[PDB]
Amino acid sequence: FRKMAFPSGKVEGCMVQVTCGTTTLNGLWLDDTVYCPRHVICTAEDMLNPNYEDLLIRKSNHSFLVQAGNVQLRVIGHSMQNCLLRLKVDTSNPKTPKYKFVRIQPGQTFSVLACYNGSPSGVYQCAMRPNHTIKGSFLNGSCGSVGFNIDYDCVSFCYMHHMELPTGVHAGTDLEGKFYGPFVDRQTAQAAGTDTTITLNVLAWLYAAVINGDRWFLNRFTTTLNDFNLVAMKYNYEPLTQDHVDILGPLSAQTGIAVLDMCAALKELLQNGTILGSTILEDEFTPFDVVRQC
Amino acid sequence: GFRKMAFPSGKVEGCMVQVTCGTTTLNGLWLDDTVYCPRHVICTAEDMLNPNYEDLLIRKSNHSFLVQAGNVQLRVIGHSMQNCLLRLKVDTSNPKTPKYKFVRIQPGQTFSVLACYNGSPSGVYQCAMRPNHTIKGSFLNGSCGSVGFNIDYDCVSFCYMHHMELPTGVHAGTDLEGKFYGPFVDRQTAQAAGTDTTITLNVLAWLYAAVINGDRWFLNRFTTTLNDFNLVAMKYNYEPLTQDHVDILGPLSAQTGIAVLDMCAALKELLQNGMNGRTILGSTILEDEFTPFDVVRQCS
Ligand SMILES: */C(=C\C(=O)OCC)[C@H](C[C@@H]1CCNC1=O)NC(=O)[C@H](CC(C)C)NC(=O)c1cc2c(OC)cccc2[nH]1
Ligand SMILES: */C(=C\C(=O)OCC)[C@H](C[C@@H]1CCNC1=O)NC(=O)[C@H](CC(C)C)NC(=O)c1cc2c(OC)cccc2[nH]1
Repeated sequence: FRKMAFPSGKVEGCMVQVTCGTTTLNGLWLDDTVYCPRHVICTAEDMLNPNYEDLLIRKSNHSFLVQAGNVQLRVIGHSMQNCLLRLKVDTSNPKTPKYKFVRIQPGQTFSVLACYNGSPSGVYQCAMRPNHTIKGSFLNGSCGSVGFNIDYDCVSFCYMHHMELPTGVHAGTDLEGKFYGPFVDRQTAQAAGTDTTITLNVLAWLYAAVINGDRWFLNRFTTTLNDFNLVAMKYNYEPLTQDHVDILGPLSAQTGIAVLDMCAALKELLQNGTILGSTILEDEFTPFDVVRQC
Repeated sequence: GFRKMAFPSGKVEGCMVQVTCGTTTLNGLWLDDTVYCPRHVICTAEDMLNPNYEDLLIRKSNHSFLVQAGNVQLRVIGHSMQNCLLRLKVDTSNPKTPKYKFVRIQPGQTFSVLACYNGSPSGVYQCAMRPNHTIKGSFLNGSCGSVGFNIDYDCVSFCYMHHMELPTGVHAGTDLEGKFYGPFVDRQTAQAAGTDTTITLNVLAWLYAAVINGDRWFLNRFTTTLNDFNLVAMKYNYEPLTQDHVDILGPLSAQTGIAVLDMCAALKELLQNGMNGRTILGSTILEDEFTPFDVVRQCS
C-alpha cells in the first residue's frame, strides 16, 4: 500500500498564469472562465488588510494579463466570489475535462499540482487535516495551485492554494473561494487550531494491515461508537460519525472484521500503546485509498 | 514543507497505449510511429514459464498485434525485438509525443512512475533505483509496460519500463533499450536480488531538508574526516561518499550553514546511537530516496 498522486494531465491542461502589475500567480481555466486567488490585485501596501471590494473598483478587464504559456487570453469580464476572482475570457479551453467543484471534509485525501508562473512543477498526495490545514510543499509563486481527485475521468477540484501558516502548514479555499478553516487572505501570521489524528484513516490503515496478513492487534472485544468517541477524544483522535462507519463498509466486509470490533482494537492500541512495518499509525490513507489500490 | 513529489505526468499520459497479443494485454509507450512494450506480451500463460522469445516472435506477424490508443485501433505495420522490449511500428504518428530522451539511470537516482492498467493511467509516484538495481514501487496485475521518467524543461527522459515483482515485493524492469536493471530475466520464476545498501548521498540530502524545515535535534559539535565517516558508513551498509558527492552537497551546505563533513558526523552518530524514539521529518528511519536535486527543487 503506497501514497500516490492521480495522473495530473487533465489538470495540467487547465493551468494558466494571471498577472496584475508585477504580481503573478496561477489560475485554473475551465471553459471560458479563469479562477484565481483575489490577492493577485494587491500591492505590498494593500496586503496587510486589503479592502478587496475597494481594490477591485480600480481594476478593469484590461488590467488582467492572463497567459497560457506566453499566449495571452483576453479577459472580457471579472467578478469576485469569496476569496477568488472569476475572470471571463474570450476562449473556451478545449482541454477542459469533465469536472466538479467539491468542498472536501477533514480526513479526505487529494492530489496537489504545484505550479509556478502557470507551469506545473510537481504532483503530490495531501490530506485535509482536522484543523483545516494541509501539510503541503509550496514555495513563493505557488498560489492558485489546485488540489483535486479524479473519479472515472471526472476531476473533482477541492482546493486552491493561498497561504503558508507560521508553523509551515498550508491553508487555502475550495473552488467557490471559501477558506477551509478560520483563515483570511491577508499578510498576517494566523495560527491553526490544535490538530488531531484522523481516526477514520488510522482504522483504514489497520484494515489494509489485516488485508496483507498483519492482524496481531485484533481482539475478541467490541465497543459502542459513543464509548469509542469518548475515549478517542482523550487521545486527541477525531470522533467517528454514522457516515464514517458506512464508508468503512467495504473494508469491514472484505476482512470479516466489524467496524465496531476494529474500533475496540484501536481503542486498546490507544490505551496500551509494529503494524505494516511502522511504530506509528498512518492517518493520511483513506478507506477509499485502501479499497482502490487493493 | 517536505514530501515525495513526482513530476507532472501529462506528457507521459498522452503516450500510453494498450498492446494485445491473443488474450495477453499490457501497456505500451507510443512515441512518433513506434510503440514500445514488454516482449512477454507475445506469451500465453504457459509460454511465460520458460520462453524462447525468438521462437515465439517468429510465430507472430504484424496482424498478431492489436494496439489501441484509448478506443482507436492503431495499425501495426512492422515489428522487431530489442532486448526485452518489442518495437511495433504503427501507421500513424503520435501528435502528443513530447520532446524526449531514453536514459539508463544510475543507482541512487530517482524518477517518477506513471502506473497504468489497460493503457489507462492510474497513479503517479516517486521511486529510487536501489543500489541492488531493484525499485520499491507499487504495481498490480496488468501494470507491465508502465514507465518511469524524469522531466527537464519540457523534455521527458524515459528511464524505466516495468516487467516484474520479486517474491520480496520489490520490482524489476528495463531501460527503454530493453536491458534489465540488475540480474533479472523476463520469465515466470521466483528471483532474488543482491543485498541492498543505503544511498548515503540521499540520506545526507534528506538531513539537510530536515534542517531547512526546522528539525535540528540530530546536529552536534562532533567532527569527522571523509575517510573516518566512510569506515563507519561501510560498517552500517551505507555506500561510501566520494569527494564528487561532497561537492554535490555544496549548495545545501551553503543554504543551511552546516559543513558537509559536519552533517556526516551527525549521520555517524545517528547510525551508532539510533533515533532514540525521536523522528526526523515525521520518519522513524533514515530516508534515502530523495536526491540532492529532489531536495533543492522543493526547498529552494
Ligand atoms: C502564494 C502567493 C503567490 O504565489 O503570490 C504570487 C506573487 C503564497 C504561498 C506561500 C508562499 C510561501 N509558501 C506558501 O505556501 N501566499 C502568501 O504569501 C500569502 C499572501 C496573502 C494571501 C496576501 N501570505 C502568507 O502565506 C503569509 C503571510 C504571513 C505573515 O505575514 C506577516 C506572517 C507569518 C506567516 C505568513 N504567511
Ligand atoms: C506485469 C505483466 C502484465 O501486466 O502482463 C499482462 C498480462 C507483471 C507485473 C507484476 C504483477 C504483480 N505485480 C507486478 O509488478 N509481471 C509479471 O507478472 C512477471 C511476468 C514475466 C516477466 C513473464 N512475472 C513476475 O513478476 C513474477 C513471477 C513470479 C514467480 O513465478 C513462479 C514466483 C514469484 C514471484 C514472481 N514474480
